[PDB]
Amino acid sequence: GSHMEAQFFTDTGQHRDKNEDAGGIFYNQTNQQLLVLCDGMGGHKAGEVASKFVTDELKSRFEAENLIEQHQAENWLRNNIKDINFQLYHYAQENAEYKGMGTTCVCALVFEKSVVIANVGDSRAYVINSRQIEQITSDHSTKVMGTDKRVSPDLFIKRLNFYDYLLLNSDGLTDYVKDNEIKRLLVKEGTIEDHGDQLMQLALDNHSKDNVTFILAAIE
Ligand SMILES: [Mg+2]
Ligand SMILES: [Mg+2]
Ligand SMILES: [Mg+2]
Repeated sequence: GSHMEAQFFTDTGQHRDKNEDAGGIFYNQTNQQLLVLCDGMGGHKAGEVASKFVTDELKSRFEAENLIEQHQAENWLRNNIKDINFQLYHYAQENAEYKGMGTTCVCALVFEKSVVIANVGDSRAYVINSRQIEQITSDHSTKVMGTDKRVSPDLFIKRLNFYDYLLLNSDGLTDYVKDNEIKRLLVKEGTIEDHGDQLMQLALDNHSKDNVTFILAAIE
């Protein structure tokens, strides 16, 4: 039943026709929480097919699980990301309008005092408090799911103590909003919707040329 107060935000942006970002907040049979964010691309403008494909697979597989304790989480994420990459790759190869499509994926399994994060691509995971903002993941840039039948995701475990927020985001945010801008926005008093709306408007005010998507989660 480990979960944070969290919300998913996305915007096509003022310089894009479609939204090829995807993601969500999902719950398994014991109401554990999984945060998922995907930045799609490629194919004949089929980026949204890839990002939604991975998001839907993670949701379906997670909702089918009973209990994933912290010591099982790295292997669960790693093996399921590998399997989803395999499925997406061959799906793309079997459809001429999809061939070449792929997507980033950053996702987080939530536990009591920790989070387990898997990452493929240049979407990001951050933890933030009043004095620092730490990018947990490392941009693979760009390796994405679905363009090869093999993938090697990075796995991270981060203790949530003494941090205030967990942030997952596509590059539409951090390509145009600096880390310190994000941290100083979050140090203010306000709800998740307060910070989420302000952070989206800030990305738009910086004239992001990309889809902008993020999950903001409050750490107790
Ligand atoms: Mg994209
Ligand atoms: Mg990028
Ligand atoms: Mg992007």
